[PDB]
Amino acid sequence: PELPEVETIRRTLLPLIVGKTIEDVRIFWPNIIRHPRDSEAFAARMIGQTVRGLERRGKFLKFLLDRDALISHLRMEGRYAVASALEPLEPHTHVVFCFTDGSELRYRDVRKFGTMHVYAKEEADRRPPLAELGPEPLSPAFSPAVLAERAVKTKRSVKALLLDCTVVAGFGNIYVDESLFRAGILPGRPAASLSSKEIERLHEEMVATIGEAVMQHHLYVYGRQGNPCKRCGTPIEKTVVAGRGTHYCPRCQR
DNA sequence: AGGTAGACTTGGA
DNA sequence: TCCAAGTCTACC
Ligand SMILES: [Zn+2]
Repeated sequence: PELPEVETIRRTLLPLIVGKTIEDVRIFWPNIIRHPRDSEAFAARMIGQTVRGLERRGKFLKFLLDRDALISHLRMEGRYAVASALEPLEPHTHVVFCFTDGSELRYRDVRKFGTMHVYAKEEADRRPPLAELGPEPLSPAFSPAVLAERAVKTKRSVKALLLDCTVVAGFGNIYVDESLFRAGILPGRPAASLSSKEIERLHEEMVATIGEAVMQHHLYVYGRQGNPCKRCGTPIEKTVVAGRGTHYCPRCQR
């Protein structure tokens, strides 16, 4: 899920787990756990702790327990579910948090591509993967000035810049190409080649692209190669930029 | 030492 | 055979 969806998940999941106490943690794929290194340590430390809160930082969810914080990333195909321990698990379930009330918080992922890290609460923010995370795109902390500073300072493409989690949090391949199209900027453009007016415009479309998503479908370019541009009719093209598939309209973007 | 490549994972083109 | 995805860690 994208940032707006992770926020919806945060809001939806919280009341379903707040106040519950962990009685067991079952792990069917140890490598999902990145910290501590031993998945058995991860499981052991969480038992006995009660869920007190749930926050979001970019696309990461931060589950707040008594002493610890669980940092989890679903990436694109991961998903959570709260259900009864009495029912069979869904296919591809990799980690299950069992509560004392017989309910469970479950992480499933056909791609088995998610990650989890646990640290004492006070340390979470200064350790990977939250360390270095850029400002929230819908916050005052993400401004044209911030964007310009990073832009006129690197030799990378504007796309490579926007994909950088340390620049601003939350922009993956899709919102990057969409934002660039809406700002009228070619993705292969050097970040430094951007004029002041362009930076300002890009900041604006990034915020809109992020906010509009949540308080395919509605896509201008991503995955639409060979189809007419919805604004000018020119066929959308696809190329490789910053090592990623990149979609853009050669007429609308310059 | 910014910046790029590798590693992670596996259903499908 | 190889691409997709997001974000780390490994090194020119
Ligand atoms: Zn166009």
